[PDB]
Amino acid sequence: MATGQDRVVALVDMDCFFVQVEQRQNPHLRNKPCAVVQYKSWKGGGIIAVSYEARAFGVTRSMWADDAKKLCPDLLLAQVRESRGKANLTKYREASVEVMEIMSRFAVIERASIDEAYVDLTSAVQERLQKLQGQPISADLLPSTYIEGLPQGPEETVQKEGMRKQGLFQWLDSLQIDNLTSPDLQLTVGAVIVEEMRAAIERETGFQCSAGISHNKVLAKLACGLNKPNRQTLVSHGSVPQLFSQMPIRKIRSLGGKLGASVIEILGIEYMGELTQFTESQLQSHFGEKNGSWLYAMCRGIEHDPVKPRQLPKTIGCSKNFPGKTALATREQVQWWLLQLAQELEERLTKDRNDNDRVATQLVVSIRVQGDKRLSSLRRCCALTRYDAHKMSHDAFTVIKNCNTSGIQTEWSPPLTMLFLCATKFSAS
DNA sequence: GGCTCACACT
DNA sequence: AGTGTGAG
Ligand SMILES: Nc1ccn([C@H]2C[C@H](O)[C@@H](COP(=O)(O)NP(=O)(O)OP(=O)(O)O)O2)c(=O)n1
Ligand SMILES: [Mg+2]
Ligand SMILES: [Mg+2]
Repeated sequence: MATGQDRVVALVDMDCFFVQVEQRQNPHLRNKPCAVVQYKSWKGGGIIAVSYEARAFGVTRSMWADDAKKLCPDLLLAQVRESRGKANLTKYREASVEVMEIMSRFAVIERASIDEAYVDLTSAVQERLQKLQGQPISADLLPSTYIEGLPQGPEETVQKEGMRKQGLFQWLDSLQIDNLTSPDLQLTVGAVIVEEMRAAIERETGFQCSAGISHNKVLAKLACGLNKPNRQTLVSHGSVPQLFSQMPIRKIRSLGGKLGASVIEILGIEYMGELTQFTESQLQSHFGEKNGSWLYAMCRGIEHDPVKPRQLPKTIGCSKNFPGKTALATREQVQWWLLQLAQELEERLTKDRNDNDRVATQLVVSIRVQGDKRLSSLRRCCALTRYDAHKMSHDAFTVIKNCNTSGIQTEWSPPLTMLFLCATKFSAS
């Protein structure tokens, strides 16, 4: 029986990342309840990131700033840059690149989002094990590490840091240093490397982050969120049974949506651990061959999804919603906004070509019409042969112009509630 | 609520 | 090629 203990995988995720970017730039924001917002004019702006100090007051990502102020009167705000009537996330993408570049020094990474990346530490661990061969691992090498499930059995325990240490001590005391093979030893050395990586990030960028270390991406991601912020968590294969016994299905990556809901509804269960009851065939019959096999393995802590060697996004896109009364109702209006989106896209693509030695070859245009529940009413694509904003916007209109319901042709019906331009199908240059 | 991304399915 | 789900 395979135990899925073949790899050491880590997930590193920045703490309150957009807030940290603004806090680094503006020292007045440091160590205070603050949030990052976009489009200040409406209800003070929509919050997209929240500092831990602000989270203590109950401020969340969903909220309008005016509403967040009601919970947290002293809340400080930082505004996302606005360009061409649109939120521009350039500052945060550049900050992301800073972090990713540092991580790449230690190992090959998969960029999972703007503020997180998976790391395959398997090779690095082998090397490190040989280098310090026969040498026991000190607790001092793991100053911010939690061992999930520990401490166990028999006032220091009254304080969080006291508990962390006791668990770490119990873990280390148990490790067999000899035996380079031991998965637990491999995860431990993995955590040592992650400590160093996290230290390099903070020293060179000033940003703090949390991390998870386990044998696969799903567990690594789950581990990461266990002790945020500014801490890392090691989830061993052995900790899985107890961990999953009370773990809501929706917590597992990819189960947070309809699929997760269907697992709960069809099987009549609540926790990830209860999945172990069912045969692989049973799971496949309900949720399909691929999903069924994945679930059967996952509830036992086993997953084989590889850490893909990809540091750069596959697509570059910008979009804007025009909700309610703001929906675009004229041909001229639609064309003007297409131009704004195309202009920002051109800037980003030009930088991309210079920085990354690649060119996009396909242009995708997506729109939403008023009254449509679907996020995208229509998607169409055309060739992208020139990095020219006017051509791109002109081409995008050509592709969608037939969508217009109205006879006048100076007026657009139904009104458009969303425009989206995306460059794809990159090739080396 | 808003701006982005990746990927499975057909 | 075009649609839908999931996420951060
Ligand atoms: N729905 C979302 C989720 C995240 N983001 C952005 C803002 C976040 O700061 C950044 C990182 O996402 P996130 O890791 O899930 N949360 P954040 O980093 O702010 O706080 P942590 O919980 O990770 O400490 O992406 C967004 O713009 N819209
Ligand atoms: Mg984060
Ligand atoms: Mg994140």
